[PDB]
Amino acid sequence: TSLFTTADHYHTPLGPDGTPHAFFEALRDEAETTPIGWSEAYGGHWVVAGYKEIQAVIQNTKAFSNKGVTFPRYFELMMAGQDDPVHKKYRQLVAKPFSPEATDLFTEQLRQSTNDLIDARIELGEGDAATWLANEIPARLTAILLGLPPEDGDTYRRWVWAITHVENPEEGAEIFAELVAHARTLIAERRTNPGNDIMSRVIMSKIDGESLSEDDLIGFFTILLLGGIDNTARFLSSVFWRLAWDIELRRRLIAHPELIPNAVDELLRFYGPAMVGRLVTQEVTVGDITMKPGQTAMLWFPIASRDRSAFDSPDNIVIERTPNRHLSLGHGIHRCLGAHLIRVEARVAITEFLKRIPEFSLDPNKECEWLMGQVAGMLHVPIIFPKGKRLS
Ligand code: HEM
Ligand SMILES: [Cl-]
Repeated sequence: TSLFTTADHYHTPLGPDGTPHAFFEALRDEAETTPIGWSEAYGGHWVVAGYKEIQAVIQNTKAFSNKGVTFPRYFELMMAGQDDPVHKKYRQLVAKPFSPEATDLFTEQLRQSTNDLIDARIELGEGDAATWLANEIPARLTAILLGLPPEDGDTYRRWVWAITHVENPEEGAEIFAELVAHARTLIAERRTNPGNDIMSRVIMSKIDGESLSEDDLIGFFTILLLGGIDNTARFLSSVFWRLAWDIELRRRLIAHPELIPNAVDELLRFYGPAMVGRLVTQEVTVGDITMKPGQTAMLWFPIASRDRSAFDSPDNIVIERTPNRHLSLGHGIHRCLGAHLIRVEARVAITEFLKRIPEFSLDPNKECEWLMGQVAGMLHVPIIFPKGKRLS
């Protein structure tokens, strides 16, 4: 028997600790023999698990297409769901607006908003770190980047959750219509009165004589919400969970805050939420396997992140690991636009949380829960801590 035959990113067996990592470790071991396997799930598809094999797929932009990023398919994501030439036109237009120098101007606002969120429950001595913090931080960050009051993020959070959970397509269309109406109002304001926020920057961007249309700008807003918020939330939730029980990791980050950036990269390797599809467009051989047009290949980044040929001691969080060429933020032409942003955001989140609440643990009377799928990680992380004080 092979673990590939029933591999299913929405149904990953969970271990006693609550995560899929025992299963991932077992699949990584099998991938040393069979780095690309056939799963019978979703009508049949390739599971690409070896690090070299994922790299070979993801570097191939001739035989694979990002029209297949979402799988199963039951609307185009700007850049993430597109191929060249349109992908490249959009990426060039947003490159400088979303540069590290530009997004770094928002760091101190992010730090303030993170402390404001912590204030909400610090006096209570309990909370769900995923619902209270991890889900809220990226949504408030989005609002901050757009020049809006941070609490406007609460609406973004609600939309993203609703869009991804409603069963009725008419209801889904109503929610998406709210989101689009907001984007149009924001765009009109930023066009008439440009500022220094990311939307103003994207509006003014011009490349080879051309600018983004209103539809393209709505698309950009949409991918910030639908491509950024859940990935970040699930990653941060997993990190908060790990810090709640891993007292040795925790004490080291408190004693050596200069190690937090390298630790963020190591936590990305270990808890990276994403698994992404590719549609096969031309016949192509990768290793021992020949893929055929119309098939789907799923890139199981978490397995590649544990490949012993790529990482020594892959099952350990070695916070000093460097370099760290993990695939959790992709690789090549679709590499995460948010890659710098989320590294800074995770540093701030960890730093402020451990500064405000250095003593905490998982709540023994409530359950954690791991969310499976293409964006995976802890969904509920109930913690307890000694009651503390609001900064405001
Ligand atoms: C921890 C949080 C995040 C993770 C793990 C993550 C992961 C990824 C991965 C793996 C890819 C490559 C997809 C592929 O190869 O098809 C990607 C692409 C992308 N991400 Fe992120 N992401 C995160 C946060 C964000 C945020 C906050 C933004 C907002 C800017 C963002 C925007 C994008 C966009 C626009 C792309 C497509 C880029 C392109 O196609 O050129 N992501 N992300
Ligand atoms: Cl910091």
